[PDB]
Amino acid sequence: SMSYTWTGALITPCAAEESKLPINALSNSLLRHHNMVYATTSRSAGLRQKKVTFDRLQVLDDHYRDVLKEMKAKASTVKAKLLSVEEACKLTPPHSAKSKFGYGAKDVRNLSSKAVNHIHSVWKDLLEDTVTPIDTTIMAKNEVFCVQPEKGGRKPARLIVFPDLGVRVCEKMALYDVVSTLPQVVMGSSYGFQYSPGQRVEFLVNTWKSKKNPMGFSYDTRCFDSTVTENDIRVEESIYQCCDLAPEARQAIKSLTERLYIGGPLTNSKGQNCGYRRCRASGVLTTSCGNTLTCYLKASAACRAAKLQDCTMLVNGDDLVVICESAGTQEDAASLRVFTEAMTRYSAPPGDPPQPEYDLELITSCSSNVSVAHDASGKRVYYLTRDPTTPLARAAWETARHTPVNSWLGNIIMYAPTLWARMILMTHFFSILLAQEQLEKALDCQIYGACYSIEPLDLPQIIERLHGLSAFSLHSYSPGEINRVASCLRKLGVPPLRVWRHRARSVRARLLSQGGRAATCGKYLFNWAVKTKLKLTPIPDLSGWFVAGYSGGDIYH
Ligand SMILES: Cc1cc(S(=O)(=O)N2CCC[C@H]2C(=O)O)c(N)cc1Cl
Repeated sequence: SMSYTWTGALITPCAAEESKLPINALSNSLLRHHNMVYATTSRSAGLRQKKVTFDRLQVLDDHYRDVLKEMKAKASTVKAKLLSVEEACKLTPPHSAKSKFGYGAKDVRNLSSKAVNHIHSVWKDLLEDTVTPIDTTIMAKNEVFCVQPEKGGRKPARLIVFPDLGVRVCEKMALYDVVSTLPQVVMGSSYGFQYSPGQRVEFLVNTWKSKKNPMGFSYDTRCFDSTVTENDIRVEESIYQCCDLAPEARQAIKSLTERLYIGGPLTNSKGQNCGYRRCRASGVLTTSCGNTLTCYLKASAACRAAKLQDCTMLVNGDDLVVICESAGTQEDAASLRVFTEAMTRYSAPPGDPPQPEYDLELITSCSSNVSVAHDASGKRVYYLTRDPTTPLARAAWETARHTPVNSWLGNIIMYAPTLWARMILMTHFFSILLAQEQLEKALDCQIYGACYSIEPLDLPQIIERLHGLSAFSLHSYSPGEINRVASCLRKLGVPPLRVWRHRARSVRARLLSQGGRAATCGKYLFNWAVKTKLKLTPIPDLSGWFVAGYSGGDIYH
C-alpha cells in the first residue's frame, strides 16, 4: 500500500519560520560564510512529501520468520510494568507541545486535576475501543544544515507526526518500560542505544578484532519510516505482546497499535485534514524501539539470505552497521548485493548502495566513525568522532538565536574527546557563557532522542564519567581527522584551529579566576590549551543515560 495519501491541504507552520542564519555581534567570531547555513521550513514540505510517498511491497520468507521466532523467544523472557499516571507525567518534557483539550506540559508535570482527569479518560478510551483511528498532527521540522552542493543544494524539511499530549502520556504508561527494556533483551549487544560513545567504540573495535578477516558495511535504507509497513508494525506488536504484561497493558498496546501505530489521519496546525498515514509515525514513543526491532529483523534475515558468515550487527533505530568474516574481496562484494536484494524484498531498499569496507575507521554509522588519538602516556586510543559541518552550522545558529534544544551542548557531551568539540565548541560557548554569567544556568539538550536539562558547569564530571579522564588529554590526532576538520573550517569560514587555541587560553584563564566549579572547567576542559600541563586527577551524579533510544518519543529526564 501507499505510505501516504494526500488531500492537498498544505503542511502548515505554527509560528514564523526563519530560513536564513540569524546574525548578531558574536556570529563572525565563529563563522563567516553565512549563506551556507540554513534551516528547513514548511516551505519545502511538498518536496519531502514526494520523497516519502510510495507503494510498499513485501515478500517474507523462511529466514524472516526464523529470525522473528528467535526474537519472540527472547522477548517472552521480558516482564514489563505499567507506569502510573504520575510516573508517566514526570517523563514529560517541560516544553512538550500542549494538548488541544485545555492543558499543557506544565499542567501534566504538576499533576493538575484537569490534565490527570483527561489522561484517565484517554486511557479508559484506549481500553474500551481498539478500532477508532487516533488523530495526529503533521508538521515540518525546522532543522539547521550547511548547504551541500554535491547532493542537490538544500534538503527539504523532514516531517514529524505525533498524537495529542494526552495520548502521549498514555503511551508512556503502557510502553515506557517495554521500549526501555525489550530491545537489549531481544538484540543483545547489537542494540546500539545501550552504549555511551566510548562503549560504542569499544564494541565496534572488539567486534572487528573478533573476526579472522574483518569486513564491515553500513546500510542506509531510503526513508526508513516510510518503508515500515502495516505488517512490520503488527509484527512489532506481536513481539511486545510476548512480554509478561499486565492484562491492562496488553489491551492498551493492542489499542495504540490498531488506532495509532499502524496508521491514521493527518491534520495540519490549522486543523485541516492533510491525508492518511500507513507507515511509521515519527513522533510516537515506539518509533525508536520499533524501527530498531524491524531493522534488526530484516537485516538479520538478510544476512542469512546473503550467506554472510559470523555477522555481528549494531543497530540504532534505522541506522545499521554490519561487521563479519570476509570470504574475500570478490565474494564479499557479491554477498552485499544479495543482502541488499533481500532487504529490498523485505521493503527496505537502499538510498546509497552499500559497500564493503576493510578499515574500521572508514565506516560511518549514526553519522560517526572511529578514529585514533594518543593519551597522556602516549598510548594509542580509539574514540568516536564525525564530520563537524552540521554541528558547527548549528552552533552558528545557536550563537545568535536561543533554541528549545542546544545542539552544541549535546555535541560537547557526546563528542568531548574530539579535536573540533574541544577546540571550537568548548572555547566558543564557554566564552559566551562567561560574558553573560550563565555558567550555572541549566540548558536543555538531547541525547539518544531524550531531553536532558544540564548545567555546563557540570561538563567536567559528565565527560569524565562518560569518556574517562583521557578525554582531557588526547593529542596527536590522525592526519585524516585533522584534515577533515581543517577543511570543514575553511568551507564554513571558521577561524583556523590556531586561532581557537589562542582564544582557549583566555577562556581558560577567565574560568580559573572565578574559582570553584568554573575553575574546574577551566582546568580540565582546557588543559589542552597550555604549553605545560597540570596533573589532572579524578574529580570528586546519577546516570540513567544510555539505556534506550527515544527519538521523537517525547521523553525528559
Ligand atoms: C555519538 C552519537 C551521538 C548521538 S546524539 O548526539 O545523542 N544524537 C545526534 C544529534 C541528536 C542526538 C539524538 O539522537 O538525540 C547519536 N544519536 C548516536 C551516536 Cl553514535
